[PDB]
Amino acid sequence: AITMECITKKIKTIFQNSIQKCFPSISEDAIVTYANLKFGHYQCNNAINIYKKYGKELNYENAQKISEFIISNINETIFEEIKSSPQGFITVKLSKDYIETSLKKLFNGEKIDISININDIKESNENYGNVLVDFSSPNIAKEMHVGHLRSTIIGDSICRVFEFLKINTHRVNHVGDWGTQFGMIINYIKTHYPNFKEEMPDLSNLTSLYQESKKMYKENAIKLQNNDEDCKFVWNKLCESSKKEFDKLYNILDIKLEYVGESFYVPMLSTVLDLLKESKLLTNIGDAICYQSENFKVPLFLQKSNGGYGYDSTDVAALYYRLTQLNCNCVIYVTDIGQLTHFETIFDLIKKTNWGDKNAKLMHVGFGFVLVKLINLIKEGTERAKRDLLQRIETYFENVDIDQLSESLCVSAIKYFDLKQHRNSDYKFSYDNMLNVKGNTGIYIIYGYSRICSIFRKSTINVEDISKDELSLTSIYEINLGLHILKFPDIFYYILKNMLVHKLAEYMYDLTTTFTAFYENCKVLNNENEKSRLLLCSITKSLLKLCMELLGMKPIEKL
Repeated sequence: AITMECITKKIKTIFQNSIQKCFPSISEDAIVTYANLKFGHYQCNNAINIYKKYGKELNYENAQKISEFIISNINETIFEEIKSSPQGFITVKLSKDYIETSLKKLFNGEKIDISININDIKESNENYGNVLVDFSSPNIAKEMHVGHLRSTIIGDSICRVFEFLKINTHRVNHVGDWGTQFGMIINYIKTHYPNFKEEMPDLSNLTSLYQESKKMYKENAIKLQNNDEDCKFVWNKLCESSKKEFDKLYNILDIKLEYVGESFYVPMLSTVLDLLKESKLLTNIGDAICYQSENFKVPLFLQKSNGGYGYDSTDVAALYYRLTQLNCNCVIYVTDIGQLTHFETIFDLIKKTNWGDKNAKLMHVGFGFVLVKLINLIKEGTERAKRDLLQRIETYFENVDIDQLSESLCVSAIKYFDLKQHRNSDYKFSYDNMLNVKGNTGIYIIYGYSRICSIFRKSTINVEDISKDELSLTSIYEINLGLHILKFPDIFYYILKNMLVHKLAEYMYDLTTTFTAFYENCKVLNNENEKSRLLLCSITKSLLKLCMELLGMKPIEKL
């Protein structure tokens, strides 16, 4: 129940206090990064900026002297080493004892419990009481595409991150269930199936009938907007069918989220517009009522020339709802990078209202293009993974469902290969690249995990007979593994700030290689520190499992 310290913030504070002591009347926020591992663990560069700003003034000959003054005002036993540099940055190494003691905190009684209090990775002014993540966003009667998939994967990872941090997290799918098409389609369904109400036609081929309707050809749309019994009946049937189709995909991915479509906001739109009209933030462009930001050229269109609802009214209403009715403290929109401006323009409007928490953190999480049915794409992947797997086995598994295992491997692989990319970057969808057991792949990560479990299956010692105090980091590799493990909170600290989850994938990858370096170099020692090594293996396993799960992967123990 004792939670990991955030080391970057700890060290940042130590340097901040030394800087303040050195230069009492200075405004200089300490910044802490990682050092080159060959030379240190962490690093602070503020002496360089202090020298550039005030250097000639305070009669210092160079930046290094400033860094030496800063060092002279630091007194910490947790630093094994602290050193300046000719450029003037400062590097530190954590002591063996700090790392060992910190690692020993990871044991709740006798089992490993990795936990992180969000209070320790944020500023105390920052509130994460209620977080909402808006992601996936398919459209009824349209095929889900690879962009939807990416949004689904990213969004689910972010949610899992907040759920790990024990945050009240709203998983919200803003489905397009109130669009243009519903007229056309609804026409066809009764221009071709009169007995619609008593017996509905086949909805198994909705995406086809969709164009069909587009080809053949509007009273039905306005009649739907006026809550006619039959049109609503048909609409509801369409939405239900498409949602079943979407749900097959979602639970193949093991991702749950709540349908809250455009339709959901329709009965409050006039209220929202009324509010905006009373706020006097809107203007007239043509016969339309819009919001013109000072900071963005393209206005939000909120009311049309007809008097009908503008195509930007739904997004504004949804944020109104999330802020005032769900009391959201953070709202995250996971979408194509090209919608960025749009959402920034929305945030700019919402910040000018009195709606909900004025300090609400509004975030756009953009993603690039991936360069056709999702479920068959994944089943193709499954076939490939199974092929590679059986081919590997060729050189007990008769008691394993190879199909489920293959699908798990594929799904995990897809998720990792996507999340390891910078979200804002485009990338090449390739089964060859993503299923390569040798590459930087989800498959690789998985086999690393199963190897680490294999160690515990094959050892003659019960890991649960070992007390935490066996732990002794005697090699540079055990030190390095310990360090990397204790860096885990830094990942969350930065994710909360920029939502770049590839940093987590990276972290995870590094965990595996660091671990490997441990193994390869300690595998030839005698039994004297064996128990401590096993303990390190146990912690590493726990952490790898957790990392995998946070990214939506499923650890497999035996392979």
